[PDB]
Amino acid sequence: SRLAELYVERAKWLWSKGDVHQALIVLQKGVELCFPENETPPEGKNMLIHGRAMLLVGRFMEETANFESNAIMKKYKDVTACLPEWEDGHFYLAKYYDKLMPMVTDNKMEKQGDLIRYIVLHFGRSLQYGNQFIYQSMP
Amino acid sequence: FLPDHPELKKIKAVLQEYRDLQTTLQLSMKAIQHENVDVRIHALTSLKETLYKNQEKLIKYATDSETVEPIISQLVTVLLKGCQDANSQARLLCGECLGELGAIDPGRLDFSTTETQGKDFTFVTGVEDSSFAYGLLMELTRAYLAYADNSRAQDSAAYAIQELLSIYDCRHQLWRRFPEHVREILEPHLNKKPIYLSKLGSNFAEWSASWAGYLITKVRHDLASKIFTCCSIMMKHDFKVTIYLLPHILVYVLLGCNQEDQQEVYAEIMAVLKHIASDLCQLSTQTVFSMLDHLTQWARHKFQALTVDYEDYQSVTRFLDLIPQDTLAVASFRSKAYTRAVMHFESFITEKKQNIQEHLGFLQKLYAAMHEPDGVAGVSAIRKAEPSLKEQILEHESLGLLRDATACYDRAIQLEPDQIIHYHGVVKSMLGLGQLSTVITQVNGVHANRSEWTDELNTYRVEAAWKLSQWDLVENYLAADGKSTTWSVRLGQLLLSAKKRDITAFYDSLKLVRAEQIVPLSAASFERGSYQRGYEYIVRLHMLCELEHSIKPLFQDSLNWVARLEMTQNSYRAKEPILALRRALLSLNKRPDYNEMVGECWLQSARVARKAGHHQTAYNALLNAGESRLAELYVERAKWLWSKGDVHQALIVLQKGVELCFPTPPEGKNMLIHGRAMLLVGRFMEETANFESNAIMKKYKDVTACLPEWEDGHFYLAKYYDKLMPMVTDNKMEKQGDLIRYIVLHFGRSLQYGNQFIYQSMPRMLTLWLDYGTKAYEWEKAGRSDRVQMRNDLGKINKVITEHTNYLAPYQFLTAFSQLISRICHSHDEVFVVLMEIIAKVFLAYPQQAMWMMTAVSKSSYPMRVNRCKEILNKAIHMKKSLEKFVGDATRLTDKLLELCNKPSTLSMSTHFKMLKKLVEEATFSEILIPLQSVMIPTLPSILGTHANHASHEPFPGHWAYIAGFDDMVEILASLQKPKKISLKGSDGKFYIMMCKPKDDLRKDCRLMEFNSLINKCLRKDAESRRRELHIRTYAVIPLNDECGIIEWVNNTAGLRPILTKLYKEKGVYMTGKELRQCMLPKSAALSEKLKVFREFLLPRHPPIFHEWFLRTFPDPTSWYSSRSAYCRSTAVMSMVGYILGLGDRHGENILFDSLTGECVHVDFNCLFNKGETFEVPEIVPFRLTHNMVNGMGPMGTEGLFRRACEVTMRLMRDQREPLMSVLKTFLHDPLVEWSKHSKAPLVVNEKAKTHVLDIEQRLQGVIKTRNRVPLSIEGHVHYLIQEATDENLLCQMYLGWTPYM
Amino acid sequence: EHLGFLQKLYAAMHEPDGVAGVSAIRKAEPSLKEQILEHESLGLLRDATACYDRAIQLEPDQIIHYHGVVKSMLGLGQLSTVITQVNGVHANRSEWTDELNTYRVEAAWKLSQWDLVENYLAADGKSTTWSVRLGQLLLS
Ligand SMILES: Nc1ncnc2c1ncn2[C@@H]1O[C@H](COP(=O)(O)OP(=O)(O)OP(O)(O)=S)[C@@H](O)[C@H]1O
Repeated sequence: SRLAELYVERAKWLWSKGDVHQALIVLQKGVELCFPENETPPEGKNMLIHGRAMLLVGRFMEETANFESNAIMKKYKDVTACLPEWEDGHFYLAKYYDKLMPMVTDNKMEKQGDLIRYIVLHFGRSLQYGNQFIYQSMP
Repeated sequence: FLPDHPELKKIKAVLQEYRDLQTTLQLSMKAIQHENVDVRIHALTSLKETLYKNQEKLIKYATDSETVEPIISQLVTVLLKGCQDANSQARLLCGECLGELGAIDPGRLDFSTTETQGKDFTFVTGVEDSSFAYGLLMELTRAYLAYADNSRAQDSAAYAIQELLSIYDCRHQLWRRFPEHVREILEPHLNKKPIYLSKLGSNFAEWSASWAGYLITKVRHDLASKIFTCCSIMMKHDFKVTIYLLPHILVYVLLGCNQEDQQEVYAEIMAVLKHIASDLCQLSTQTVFSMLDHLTQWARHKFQALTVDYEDYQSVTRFLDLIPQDTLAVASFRSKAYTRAVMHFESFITEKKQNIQEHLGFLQKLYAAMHEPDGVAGVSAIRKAEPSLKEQILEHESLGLLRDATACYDRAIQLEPDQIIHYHGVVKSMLGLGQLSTVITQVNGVHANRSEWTDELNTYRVEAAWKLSQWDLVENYLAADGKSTTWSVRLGQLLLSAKKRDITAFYDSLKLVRAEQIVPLSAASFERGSYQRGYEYIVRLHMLCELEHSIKPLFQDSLNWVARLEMTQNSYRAKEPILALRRALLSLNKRPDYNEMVGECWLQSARVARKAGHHQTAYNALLNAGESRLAELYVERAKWLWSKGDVHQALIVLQKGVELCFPTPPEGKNMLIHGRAMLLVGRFMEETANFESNAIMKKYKDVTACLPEWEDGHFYLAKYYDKLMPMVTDNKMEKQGDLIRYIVLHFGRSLQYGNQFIYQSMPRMLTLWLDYGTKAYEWEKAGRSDRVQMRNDLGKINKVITEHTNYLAPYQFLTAFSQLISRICHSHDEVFVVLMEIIAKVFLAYPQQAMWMMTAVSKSSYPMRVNRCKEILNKAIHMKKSLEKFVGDATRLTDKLLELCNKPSTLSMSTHFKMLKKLVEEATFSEILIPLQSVMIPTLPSILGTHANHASHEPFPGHWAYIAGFDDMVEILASLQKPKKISLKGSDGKFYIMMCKPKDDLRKDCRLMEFNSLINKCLRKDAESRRRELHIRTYAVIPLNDECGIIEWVNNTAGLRPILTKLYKEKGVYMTGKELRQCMLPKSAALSEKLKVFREFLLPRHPPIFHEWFLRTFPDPTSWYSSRSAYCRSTAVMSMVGYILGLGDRHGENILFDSLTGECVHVDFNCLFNKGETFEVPEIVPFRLTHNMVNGMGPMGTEGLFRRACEVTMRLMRDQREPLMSVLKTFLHDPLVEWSKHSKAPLVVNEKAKTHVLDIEQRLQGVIKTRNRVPLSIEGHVHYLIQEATDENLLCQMYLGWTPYM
Repeated sequence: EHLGFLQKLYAAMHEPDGVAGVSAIRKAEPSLKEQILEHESLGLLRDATACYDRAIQLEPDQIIHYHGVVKSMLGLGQLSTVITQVNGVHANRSEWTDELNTYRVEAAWKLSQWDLVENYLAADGKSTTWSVRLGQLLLS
């Protein structure tokens, strides 16, 4: 595949390796493999793969000691954009939302809420998109 | 004149007119230098004998301190002057002597002092220069003189000799310039090219003769043409003369060029592109490049001036333009120019913008020539384009990861094979970690194929046979024999010779093996620091010398195989070779005990494997060897596996092994090993909540019981105790000292045995004791609980300290005791004051350490400290009448220093005050070595001897300078509160001006200096740091006054800001200081607006000149690459270490780069934890990264593989977390150091500084900390650090500071 | 005393978990062939390759011992490596050439080369050959 494809899977293998810096280098390489600046793919599966790479990047950001929450949200938005339908993009966004929700609360239940409502809507969309993350989303 | 004497009385008769083992060695070092090469060979034979005579004692001279022995340093000088002989035999004898010496760690070697490669430039414009005329005379001498002996050559030679005699008077200033002697007798006797190389030009000399006729016409000057005509007769007479003539002819061609000659120059480039004779043509192209460099030097002289010369420079530029640097790099790749080729490739990228991928394919070839540790893989990481599968296999080789993917390189060969050699590389992968079974299958596959590589595989099989130690394996070696042998295969042949029992005939074969080593040695000769690069090849030669000793035993100094391995610097690749050599030696021995020894050698290899990781490979190595089982040895193999993974699971297996080992009997080391296993269990206990800390303490007591004597067991127990004591308080504090005292007693026992690790731990333990004493004084003032009860614990601790002191060695305390003393002075005094008196006794032991302490005491009002100094002086008077007198002499020297500090182009302050000059003249003050950062550091106690290694070593060991006084007028650098620098003549007579600047504190710099180079000592120890082979510069400041700190100026120091100003001047681009003022930033600048304005101004302000600066720094293309490597050493991990501290923020003007190799320096980085950054503007990048500076370091790619390696080095520094923690605690601890910026405290502290120490621990963690919430990776952190320097916005946030457009 | 029966018992079980328990249970660590049985329970090819190499270094009297190293080559799954192992094996097994040839034939199935298939096809083995005999049917 011209797209990273199995090489993108190799970046997942790098995640299996567990070295974030190597994984980050792989993530940049994967974006490059679809294009130096790849557009979301016209093929739905290729676009979904690009979204999956964005989800992997969000996991990498969570691994990173320093990450931008807005940047993670933008990657999540891009994943949602590649497939509104795909369960994985919504599920990754829901996981990002939960981390965002603890920060939004800032240790206060009252502070959390508008963000929580957006997260709940994303969780419902993710459950509709796929049942595989749906059981976790339902709890 | 002095020579080794057969008869002692004849030497004695010479000796009385001329006027213990080390002195003999000093005579030997003079002996090693030889007036006559034949005389040197006799000396070399004597030197090899002297080393043998030294025997174990020579090893004892070699080992005594962790710091390399000075006597070894004379020996190290002997190695520099050792096997470098034009005669092969002379070099071989020197090499044999080096083998008896064995291989010093490159990190261990301290000889960076010698000027070595650096020298005043040889190049001169020529013809006007006497040396160019001397060079023509040198060309006339030797082969032209041999040509003069031939009659046909002689008529041309005589005409040239007569022309040379007409050109230059034989006399007598010219005669004084001339070597004369036999040459003077010769002087009296004297009184764009297709045709070139191809066809008639043939092997260079014919081409040169055709070129010379064109050149004489081409040169504008009649005199240059006349010189060319004289050269042309000489060029016909000698091919070597023609080559010398061609560089001069090229300079004449540069001075005047015909348009046809310019086409001929293009033709010569085409001939170089078209290019034995081809190697000579490649050498001729290199000579043409060298002539171009000489032309560039002439162009630089033209550039230095301010017309026609500029037009000539433009014509040279046009010739350079006609040449294509990328084509030259491709020719250079054929040339195997390597770093010189890389510089041409870098020039091509500079010359014309290129696709990064297009540059990358050439770069990948360049990386292979470089043999860089990153190699192709570092280039690949820089590359944005995914590697070709063959390129990826090359990248895997560049990684040299080995292990997994060795098969993958074979798999690419499986998909298609174009090279038998590529298959052979797969076969090397098949050998993997020395696997015999894989080799046997490979050998059968190799046999079915017919290839030169298949024969090489048979040679590899012979190496496997050497591992086998099998007579049948020797028969396979015989099958290899009668076929060309690789040098490793030749080593296998030497093993075959051991089976042969050839003896002296085998030794002659060994001499042939030595000759192959000599070819490596010819590769070894090079610019300074080449020896560290060639040290591994030298180690293979050292292994051959050990094999020769083994051969002598078979035919039948201490030469322990283990001792030789310890002396050698240790690297994971180096260890694997050393283990193979040790295995071979065990294999050669037929002893059953030798077979048990071979298993022990495999175990030693396993310890090397633990250093090399590759734990599965190491387990494979244990399987490959095994037998001679040791319960501790099996446990150690399990422990290395445990460290890689499942350490607790391995520990449970280790406990079962311990049960097998012990039902009793210590059994020597094995009982100590059982204690070590208990220490590993204690680490496991810390790891597991189920493991009980009190139980672990009981285990620690048991480990102490197994060996009372071992320092390590006590030290480990003390470290466990210290963690336990903090845990027992659980932040309770309050009562703590009695528990701390039990931990201190374990630390003291560990200190009494002594350890290299122990000395760092002991300083931390002493610091903890000092903190406890301060706490007790505070408690007594508080009245909290019982002041007396706290005092009683403190008194018991003081009594323990006195007992510890008797065990303690002042040399063993070394630098740490002095650093502790500035922190040590306290208002409470009393028992702490008594501890200070013990510190004073250590101060008495080294005068220089006391002198440094005195200067700090002088700056402080130190009314209590001066009284303590007076008590120390009374102790010094008790120690010697002279010791008290020396302190008075030191005080007088300090007063002279104070006058220099006041500093009321070059100013004659010494002329201005008679007393300061008189004091310098007076010998009454004790002679003082000029302060050095190295001089300040104490010589390390030897790792090999736990106790008294420091005592045998100088507590600090260096040649000691005696002040010669200072010149009456010394030029002083001018600045507000400017430091004034004057140089005292050295006992050596080298003089360095040292300048003390108001608003600069020498003591604060000294505390930074003391932390500095702790890593450098660690780097010499680290294999990776040795692979970097990069020194870390240490600033030295010795000014007693707090207000002014005086540091001798570094030679070749360049301000980064000053260099940038010079670069702007070289560009001729002009930016007004007022124009920079004209650019305006709102204090509340929009972050986007400020960055956008900054970027536009920056791009115009600083097109990068860094690459040009690097080219100026080294003339050689290879030399420039070495300077680039020095730049890679510069900043990088050292910049990262400052970033991890968070303290520095050095001004770009403050930063200094050495002129010869460019080395990064940080000056007056007062801010700690970015206190300065917090003030005013704050800069995100940990280390300033000017874009132009980054581009010059980058060459083709700004990002540095060496910089990535530096981040790994920083991770190694993180690995020594405890040493770093002790240093951080010390910086806060010293009274002279200010945690938060001594009349106030005759006997600073920052709450933020304590938080900063927690931040430093966070830096060791590598956790971002700044990011909200939040998982730390050192490699990711290094990438983040590169990103922080990279961002324009981070530059926008910074105000002033580097203030650099690029 | 029970362990010797147990090692046989573990083999009958053909269960890794039972084998792992036996290894923990034994007072003395398994070595050589006993270590090799432990390696099969461990399931790690690199350890197995080392174990096979160590066993070969002590002695090389077993075609099966060579076969276990070949199994490690199968774990490597590199066609060039598998061929290299096969060539070495054919010379080494003068008594039983091609005993691991069927293993090589499975490698040939991995090779997916008809000519590679032909060399295996030329070889004749009185064995079921497991999947590889099916591969021989695949070969035409
Ligand atoms: N080897 C050296 N030669 C000359 N000046 C030096 C050297 N090392 C440090 N300096 C400092 O250079 C200063 C002269 O001004 P610059 O070269 O612009 O640097 P600076 O920023 O003032 O340097 P500091 O004082 O070290 S922050 C003096 O204040 C010196 O302290």
